[PDB]
Amino acid sequence: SEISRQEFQRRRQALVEQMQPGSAALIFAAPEVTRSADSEYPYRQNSDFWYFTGFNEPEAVLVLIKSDDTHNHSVLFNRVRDLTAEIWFGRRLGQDAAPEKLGVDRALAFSEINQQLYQLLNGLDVVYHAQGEYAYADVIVNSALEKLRKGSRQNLTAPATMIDWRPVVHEMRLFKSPEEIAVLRRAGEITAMAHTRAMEKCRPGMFEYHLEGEIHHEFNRHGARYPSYNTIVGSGENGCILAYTENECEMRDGDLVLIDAGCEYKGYAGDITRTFPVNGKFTQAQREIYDIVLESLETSLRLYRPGTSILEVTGEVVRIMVSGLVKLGILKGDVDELIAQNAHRPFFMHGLSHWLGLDVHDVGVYGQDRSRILEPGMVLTVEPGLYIAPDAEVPEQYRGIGIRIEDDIVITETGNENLTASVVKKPEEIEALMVAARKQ
Amino acid sequence: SEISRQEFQRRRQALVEQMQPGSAALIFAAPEVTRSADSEYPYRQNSDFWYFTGFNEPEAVLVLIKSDDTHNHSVLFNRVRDLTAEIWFGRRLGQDAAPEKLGVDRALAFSEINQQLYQLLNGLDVVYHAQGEYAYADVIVNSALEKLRKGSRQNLTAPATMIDWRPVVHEMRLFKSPEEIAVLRRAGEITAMAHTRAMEKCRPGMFEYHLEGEIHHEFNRHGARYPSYNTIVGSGENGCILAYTENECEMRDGDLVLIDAGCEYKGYAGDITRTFPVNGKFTQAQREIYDIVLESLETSLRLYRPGTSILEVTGEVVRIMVSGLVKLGILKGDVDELIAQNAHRPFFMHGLSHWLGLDVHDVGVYGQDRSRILEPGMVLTVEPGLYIAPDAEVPEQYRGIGIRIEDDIVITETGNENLTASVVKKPEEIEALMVAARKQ
Amino acid sequence: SEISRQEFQRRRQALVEQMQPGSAALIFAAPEVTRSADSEYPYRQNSDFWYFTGFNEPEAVLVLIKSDDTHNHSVLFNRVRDLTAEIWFGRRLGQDAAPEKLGVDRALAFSEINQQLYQLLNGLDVVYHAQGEYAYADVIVNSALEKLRKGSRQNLTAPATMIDWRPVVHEMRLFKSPEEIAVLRRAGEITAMAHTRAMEKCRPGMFEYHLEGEIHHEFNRHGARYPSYNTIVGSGENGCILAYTENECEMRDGDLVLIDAGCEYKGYAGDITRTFPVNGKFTQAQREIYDIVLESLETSLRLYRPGTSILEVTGEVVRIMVSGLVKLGILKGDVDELIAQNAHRPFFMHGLSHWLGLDVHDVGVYGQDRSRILEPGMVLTVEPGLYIAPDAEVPEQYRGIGIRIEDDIVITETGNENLTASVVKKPEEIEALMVAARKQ
Amino acid sequence: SEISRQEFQRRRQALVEQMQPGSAALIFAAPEVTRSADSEYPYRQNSDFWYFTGFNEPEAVLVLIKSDDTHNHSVLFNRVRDLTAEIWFGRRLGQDAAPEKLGVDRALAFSEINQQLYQLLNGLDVVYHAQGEYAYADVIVNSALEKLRKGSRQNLTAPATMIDWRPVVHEMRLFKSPEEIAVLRRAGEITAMAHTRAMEKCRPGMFEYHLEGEIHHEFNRHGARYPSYNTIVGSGENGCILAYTENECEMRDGDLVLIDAGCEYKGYAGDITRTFPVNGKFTQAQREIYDIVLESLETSLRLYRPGTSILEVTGEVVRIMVSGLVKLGILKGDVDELIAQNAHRPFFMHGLSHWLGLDVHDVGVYGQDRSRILEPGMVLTVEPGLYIAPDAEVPEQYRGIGIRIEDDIVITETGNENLTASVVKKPEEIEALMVAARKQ
Ligand SMILES: [Cl-]
Ligand SMILES: [Cl-]
Ligand SMILES: [Cl-]
Ligand SMILES: [Cl-]
Ligand SMILES: [Mn+2]
Ligand SMILES: [Mn+2]
Ligand SMILES: [Mn+2]
Ligand SMILES: [Mn+2]
Ligand SMILES: [Mn+2]
Ligand SMILES: [Mn+2]
Ligand SMILES: [Mn+2]
Ligand SMILES: [Mn+2]
Repeated sequence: SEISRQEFQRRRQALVEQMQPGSAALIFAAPEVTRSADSEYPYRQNSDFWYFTGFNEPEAVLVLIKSDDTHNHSVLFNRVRDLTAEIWFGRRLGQDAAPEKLGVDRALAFSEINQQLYQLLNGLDVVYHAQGEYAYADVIVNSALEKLRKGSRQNLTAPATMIDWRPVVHEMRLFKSPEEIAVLRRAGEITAMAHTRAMEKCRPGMFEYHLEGEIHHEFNRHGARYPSYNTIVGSGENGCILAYTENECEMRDGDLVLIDAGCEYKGYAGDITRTFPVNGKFTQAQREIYDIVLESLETSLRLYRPGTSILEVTGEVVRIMVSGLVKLGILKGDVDELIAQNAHRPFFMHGLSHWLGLDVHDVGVYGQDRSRILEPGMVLTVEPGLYIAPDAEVPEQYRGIGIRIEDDIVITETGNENLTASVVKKPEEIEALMVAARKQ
Repeated sequence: SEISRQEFQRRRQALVEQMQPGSAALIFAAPEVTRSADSEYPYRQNSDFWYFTGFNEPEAVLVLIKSDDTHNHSVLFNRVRDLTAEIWFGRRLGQDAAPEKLGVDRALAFSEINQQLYQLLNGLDVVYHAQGEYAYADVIVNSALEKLRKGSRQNLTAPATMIDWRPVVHEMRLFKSPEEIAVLRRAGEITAMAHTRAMEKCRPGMFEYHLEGEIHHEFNRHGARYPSYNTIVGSGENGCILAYTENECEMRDGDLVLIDAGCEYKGYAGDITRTFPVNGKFTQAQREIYDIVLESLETSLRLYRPGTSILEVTGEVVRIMVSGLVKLGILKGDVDELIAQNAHRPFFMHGLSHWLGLDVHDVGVYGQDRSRILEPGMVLTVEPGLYIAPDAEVPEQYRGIGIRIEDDIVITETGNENLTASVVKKPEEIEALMVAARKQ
Repeated sequence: SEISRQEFQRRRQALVEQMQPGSAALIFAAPEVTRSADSEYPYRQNSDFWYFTGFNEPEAVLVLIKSDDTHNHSVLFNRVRDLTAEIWFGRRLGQDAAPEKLGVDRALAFSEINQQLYQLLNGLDVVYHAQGEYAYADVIVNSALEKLRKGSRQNLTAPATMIDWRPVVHEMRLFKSPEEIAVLRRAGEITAMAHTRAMEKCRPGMFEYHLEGEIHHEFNRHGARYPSYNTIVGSGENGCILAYTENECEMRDGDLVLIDAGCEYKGYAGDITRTFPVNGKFTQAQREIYDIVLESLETSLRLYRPGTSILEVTGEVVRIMVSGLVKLGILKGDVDELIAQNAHRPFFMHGLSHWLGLDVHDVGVYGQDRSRILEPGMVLTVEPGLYIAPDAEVPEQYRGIGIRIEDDIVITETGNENLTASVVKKPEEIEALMVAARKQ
Repeated sequence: SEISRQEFQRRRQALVEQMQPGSAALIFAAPEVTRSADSEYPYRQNSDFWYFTGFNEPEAVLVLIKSDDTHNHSVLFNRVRDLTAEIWFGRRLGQDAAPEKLGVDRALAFSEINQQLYQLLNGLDVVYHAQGEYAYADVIVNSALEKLRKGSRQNLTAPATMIDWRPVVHEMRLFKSPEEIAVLRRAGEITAMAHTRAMEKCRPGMFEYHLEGEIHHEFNRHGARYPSYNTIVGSGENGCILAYTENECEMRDGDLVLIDAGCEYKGYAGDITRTFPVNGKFTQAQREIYDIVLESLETSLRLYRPGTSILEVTGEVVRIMVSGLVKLGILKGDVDELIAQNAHRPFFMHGLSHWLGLDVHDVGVYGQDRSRILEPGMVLTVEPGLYIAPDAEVPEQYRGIGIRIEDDIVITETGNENLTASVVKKPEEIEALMVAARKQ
């Protein structure tokens, strides 16, 4: 499953439909990024630029011109063919092949952008530009507008109105096409296979980073070369650090390990968390905390549907958590009073759900306190957790336990589809999986 | 093998020894780097900052103060302990633990750098600063100097002399300690194991990125979490692109595959290239080109020693290459005349050797045309190659062949030590290795 | 004559009337400007900021908030009262007095602008900002918008639409109120008195800068402390340099002197040019060129009216010039063919007319080739000239003659009013004036 | 009196003498400065650039190259000859004429500075640059150094050492040549004539700005076109504001007026303050305060000599002031105790003396608390004052009196020479001068 040229074209047209007549939208590629000295990190295209192109080169700009209500066209600026640059650093699409390959009307050399961009903006009423997204982009746009403003003797005029297209584009990205959902489904499957593998490989004495290695290898074998975010492998007390990425410790017999990892497949993020015993068997204390987090997730998965909200479902989770923590003596008092005091917050301090897509923390308006009403096509995570610090004033057997369990779902007409349920999460199923692996 | 606190301290002292009395050296950490939106790439410390600290956090500055010829001390600015920031994003060293952990005299919060740095520079004659290394660093230094310049009514004075410490520090980095050589030896071993694995795993129909996956997994299992540069897996015509990193193609029965990959182990780079038949058997044409590249490497390995130079050894390689290409009918004419015309350059267009260390293309002065006389402690690669383009005007059977073979060496009193000879390169040994793997 | 608080308020309201509901307009003061080291040039307020405030301090920002179609209000950010700063550098209006003094609703300290501006923009749809006008202003606005964009967890939202208010404001400035015309009339009178004085004071052997001194003293005595642009006193060959401001030469018996000077009175520019003989008597050659320039001006003054254009009147001037130059043998050929070839351009190389107001080259759209149809309330200059270079291929007696004659006019319902006719320009009147002065 | 080409050359050579062998010094011209929209303030050259060139154009850079201890040469970058630019905006020196005119070895177009500067710095050990002086200059220098740093393959090397030449150059400027003293003497005379004129012209009912007009006209007639700083005309309570420049009030019968004004003559500043009765007669209260300030000045003029300091002489002034204020009942208590409490500070809140030269507040190190020992060739002001605020808790008759009296002196072998004593300051002489003028 992938996103095709025709879908990128549909997206461009959908943006154009929303634009004022006599306008242009400017969408800039990500800059290359230094890792150390003359070496660069592996290139990651800007998500919005990718969304409209599927084009994985830097020094590229998509220009959508809406001349009036019926006439519109697209111009791509991108790197020229250059034999020497290509022998050294890789092939470039160039100008000749770009119109057919990407489905744009015209392509020009990026080297000519300052000589050409102002000519494309001349006489328009509106420019759509994500001001502040990239310094190099702001420089180019500001220079073009200045040339126009100062060019009345050459009969040039600048568009007086600049509109940030990010809100419009992010609202588009918030609602996935069936093709996007298919890509995210595959990302979920790939990510789930990696998590199953980590559970089957984990043994006391392995380092946290060893499970990262297994996970990243599994991503790669299915064609997801890169993770969508830095892998978290937090064993023991490290599980109480939310985005622990050091992954530097030897995993101890008797500790839990929390793994938060996701692949990036055709630009889209998977995002799964599983927590499990390093030695394949939950202790009683570990199981007691685990059960509360799992009940929170299972209830959320029953509830998520069009017409509810992340806020509403969070309320149900908070009650489950406070109730369970009271039962274990971690919290003390009346459940309703404790809920009113947000007494869960020392142990569950983050959100239940974030949007998921071309970014792991995907774009799109949540509403105040994540109250926005859910509709079909939205994709989100469900990630309750409980984190009991090593020095927490709680019964001693719970100290240093960090548990999160996270699935990715899509809202459907009739509820939700769980994209990541192919990796187990019921404690008896986790134990059975690990027992079977440990016998090999 | 690693670099210890005491060695980082020795390095700091060695720099101080070279500094003028009444001076301070300022060494800044790398900024964190965005991958997409709110997600960051895995952190990579600045090599020079790492060299003097072994400290892997951003928002840190090492200040070495040489008050006079006997008195000197060190101050680290680094991120404060903060419970909330740490629960979310990871532990921080903080100020209390830094002096003992890192072996610095004093530690202050990075948040106080603008309030404190000018006080440390006040009245000094010289400041050592790598101007232009980082924008955020230049801002801090320039602000401090401005406060001093403009502060005569407060009895403040700025050092009038600013010296770039990069030349001094890079000359230090050019000559490895025995401990650094031990780390590089391990990096070589790890990298060699990964390359052997790639050869043993490679089959027709696998994707180029599959070998990347095997390699990166092997790095990880030995505790080298990250590669030192983006892995190159160039099969068939892709092998003729020097830093081909797309690694997106299905590897064909009958093609060669060129793999250039290296681990980063305790900050240090391995860097190996091996080229081999995807199907385990060189064709005659492939073997003919391979033999020339291998003879070039083997001769270079015999020759490299104190008192010669990369330029001198390159001359020997150029003769081997021109001679071999003439014999195959790829070049035509008198060998000496062809050498004088640099007739090899269409097929061997890069340098034979680069320095190796905390960066894969390591720091240090090469001399004009890489003529600097070699001395013990220098570490460098040896990477001859021949690249015959698909459209080259040569006998047809050689078109589309890209071959490079690369080892990492250290110059010793008596010649050189090859750090990467534990992965095979003789064609009969490559074939035997692959035959044995293909039978499993 | 001046502009009052109530008029500044009317202007603010007129802008608000043009703004979208749910918007704010941001108008920034000019920065102070270094002359040398710690000394500054005399402060000149930004013309647009002045237009809406009559407030002559730096570090001030006018914010007009249009909450909806009936509700709007104004906030001024300006420097706080500060005893010490004021003892040293002068009084400040401060926050307490500003609402009554300026007629704004609220005033806040400029020091609080970053803490307050984002709160004023929060939830609005549109921000009107002159992007690129001042770096310090862009920094403030961009920072506020960034806080809002990144503040969804604090329920903050940024206006997505940014509109340059310069086109709207400059169209306002293009049409003068009766009060503005009264101020410009006084500027014209003051400027004319200064030019009359220069003619009456000029003698051979005086330096060009001496006439500048007389002019600037005359401006000052009528309460126009500063010129509206750098005074030009170009005698002899210097008159052929359009904006010659060196004014460093001894004025020679037998040369003409061209004086282009104007006062700045209550923010508004006068702009007069007169050219006259240094010794009080035009030579025949000088008179021959002068007559052509004067006929050009006199004809233009008869013609300028609503319904014509600067382009149309320029056409008449070009014919007068080509005809006269042909008669003197400076141009050769058929007048109509010469006009078609723009053969006047070596001798008359600038525009006939520019808008006049708070800037000498005032704001406002001219139309292609200054073709915009004139309407009552527009104020413009009329400044034909002929400049015959020292090395021009023309009859020798004309070489080194530079003549311009310039008046300021306002377009009225019935034609135009000349604001600067109280300084003579007929050659016999110039001679009579100078003869009378030279007898004293 | 002026500074000649040969003196500018001597200065360049004196700097070169102080430079390390294998170095270059870069001295940049001031940028042009916007007044409003497309109009600029009258150009003021950077004082340090002027000091080494006497060249009054922007877009110019002086490069002094010290190849070794015997060989050195100079290169000027400056604007090219351009017929069109010159017809419009004025003549340019250009490259052909610059070597002879300025006495530099070579001249190149400013447009070529980025193509040429790095070539001049290549292989040098040291660059002298005033970092942070001008943004445009920093950009040029940083770009050149970057080209060199990154150009090892082209055999380029950057100087590692950057030295701020400002301390060396400012120490040069601190000690005036006899020719500089002659120029400053003329500036003093011109400034004194202007102050005498202001006293002779002043009448009740004139505006403060009228005296500014008289002063500026007097500067101009002697060939000092511009003031060295913004003229202060502070009548009545305005005299209690130190740098009151509004000069907007009608001068009242019975008030004092304080005038602080100085010309700029050949780059050098005059700086005189005189305070006098608007109506020509000091009141008793006014005279009582005046006498203390005058005694302070007269004593300082007797004392200033080589071997004392501004700090030492200030001590004498403070005693005079405290003693006088006690006698009038403005201060109460023991004089020595009051001195120890710095009880004068509410009434005399600024320094007695600043250096004077190419800047009114001239460059040069003062020492802690202006304790530097004075030597021949130093030029400084002497400017005691007393400022009794309108609301001061003092006998009512002294409220609202602001008095300063300021002369410019040069330290000589035998004491000092007063450059500004040709304008009167004894109260009886001021009265006599004004009485005589008021009778005309
Ligand atoms: Cl390009
Ligand atoms: Cl901090
Ligand atoms: Cl303020
Ligand atoms: Cl130029
Ligand atoms: Mn998540
Ligand atoms: Mn997650
Ligand atoms: Mn290499
Ligand atoms: Mn390599
Ligand atoms: Mn004009
Ligand atoms: Mn004019
Ligand atoms: Mn002074
Ligand atoms: Mn003064």
